[PDB]
Amino acid sequence: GITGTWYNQLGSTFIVTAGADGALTGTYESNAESRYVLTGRYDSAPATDGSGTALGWTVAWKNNYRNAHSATTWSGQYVGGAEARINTQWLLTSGTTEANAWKSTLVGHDTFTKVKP
Amino acid sequence: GITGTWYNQLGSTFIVTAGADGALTGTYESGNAESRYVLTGRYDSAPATDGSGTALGWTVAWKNNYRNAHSATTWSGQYVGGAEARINTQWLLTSGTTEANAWKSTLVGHDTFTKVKP
Amino acid sequence: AGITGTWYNQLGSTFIVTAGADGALTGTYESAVGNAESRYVLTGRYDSAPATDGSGTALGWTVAWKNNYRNAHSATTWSGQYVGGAEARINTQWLLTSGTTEANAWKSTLVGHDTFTKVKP
Amino acid sequence: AGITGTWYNQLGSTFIVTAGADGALTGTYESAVGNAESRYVLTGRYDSAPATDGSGTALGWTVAWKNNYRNAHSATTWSGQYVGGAEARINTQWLLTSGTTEANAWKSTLVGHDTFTKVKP
Ligand SMILES: COC(=O)c1cc(C(=O)OC)cc(-c2cc3c(=O)[nH]ccc3o2)c1
Ligand SMILES: COC(=O)c1cc(C(=O)OC)cc(-c2cc3c(=O)[nH]ccc3o2)c1
Ligand SMILES: COC(=O)c1cc(C(=O)OC)cc(-c2cc3c(=O)[nH]ccc3o2)c1
Repeated sequence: GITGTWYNQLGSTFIVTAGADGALTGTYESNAESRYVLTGRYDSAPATDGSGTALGWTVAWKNNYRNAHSATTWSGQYVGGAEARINTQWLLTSGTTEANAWKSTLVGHDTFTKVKP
Repeated sequence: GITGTWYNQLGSTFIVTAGADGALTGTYESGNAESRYVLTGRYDSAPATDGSGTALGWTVAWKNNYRNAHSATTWSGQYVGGAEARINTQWLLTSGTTEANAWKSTLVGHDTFTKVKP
Repeated sequence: AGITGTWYNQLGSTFIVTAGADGALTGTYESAVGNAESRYVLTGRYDSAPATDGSGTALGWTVAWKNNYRNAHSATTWSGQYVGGAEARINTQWLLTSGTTEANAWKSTLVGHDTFTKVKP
Repeated sequence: AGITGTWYNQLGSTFIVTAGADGALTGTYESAVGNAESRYVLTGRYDSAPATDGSGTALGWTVAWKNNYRNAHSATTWSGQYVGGAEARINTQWLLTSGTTEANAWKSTLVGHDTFTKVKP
């Protein structure tokens, strides 16, 4: 149920393949200048008791056109059904000097759906 | 650089390779083979040249051939090179839960990695 | 209109707060989840002179999960901002830390996000 | 309780607190220099009847970054636990939320961690 195209609440798109070995691979777009590689992992044998499927992935914000010197990790769970969702919290760390490291990391949350909001 | 064997402050072992394409690959051990897990992630392969660190992140899903915790951790942070290289991170650990239990699904913390055991 | 009032989060918890002229938040919190029963004391702070450029009003508060009925040996802090409008809202992210031994400290802190409205969802 | 007194974090900040019998935390948060323009009110809560099994004491507090001299339109909450002894510590994680427009709310909140000791670093 994970493989395919997902859309967050703020206009980003997330195209992922969930491989048989637990791999997540794909592209994240916040135009080619805005598309970035993503990789991660998911539980390939989740429980069948109503619990979600744990997963996570990373995007480093560098491509052939731009580089923000930063990276976001999303940690969350996939929930299947008629209104399937991937519910996540995220951390976005920028490369900083030591003096600025205290303010290097933003935190937030993203909800992804199989239909554009 | 990033490629190498790292240890967090609690003794976990992080064996990583940073590839030319921005890929992180390797294994994470939270001393036995039953405790070794696949990791994948990404890093900035062209960092700034002003003294700033190198941003990165990776994920471990806590399933291997021997155990399955139905959970996954992501680490987000930066590599700081120099005399004692370090990777400073903050992490999120999400378990698969029912909807009624989702409010308590995610733990948060911080790990610092060096090339020497604690 | 303003922060003072009774708010409900997406799970039905009840947040009764007064925003004082000196920047103080005081009131009570009743949790719809966890090892909790009845009302708990909260205190916190808010920006009593927010920017005039359309930005929200920053704030934060703490509940220690001890009252006359129960003690969970834990505390939650909510950090967020109030956003005025036709449907006023307080958007927060929270940290819930339990008292633990050192060996268990790595798993002492849960994290999440709560959104509050003056209308109970 | 062991919490009342002056604490110092890893980056020079100084945390001056009174732990009341009812679970109240009150005091002042300032820089290493301690000039008036760096001092802010703090309020929070702690578990006034912690467990007796060697666990820490859960607590939290908030500072809104407004005083009589400046206003950054933001607030920080620290969530953590106090651990007593000859090397007493308060180990925390924190969230710093700035007031923003809706378009910028995704980048409103920083996260980090502070460790406080009874002696200057
Ligand atoms: C223009 O470069 C980008 O596309 C870009 C750049 C940065 C950055 O830190 O640069 C200052 C951050 C993001 C970003 C997206 C995103 C998301 O969708 N959910 C979670 C966080 C998040 O962060 C995207
Ligand atoms: C036997 O299962 C494990 O080895 C295992 C299981 C879980 C789990 O949450 O299972 C529900 C979590 C970890 C783990 C390690 C680790 C770390 O080193 N830094 C950051 C967090 C973290 O989480 C390891
Ligand atoms: C004179 O103003 C200050 O000294 C000052 C101002 C701000 C501010 O305006 O934030 C927008 C923030 C801090 C501060 C300290 C601190 C800390 O110790 N741990 C966690 C974060 C943190 O933030 C100090």
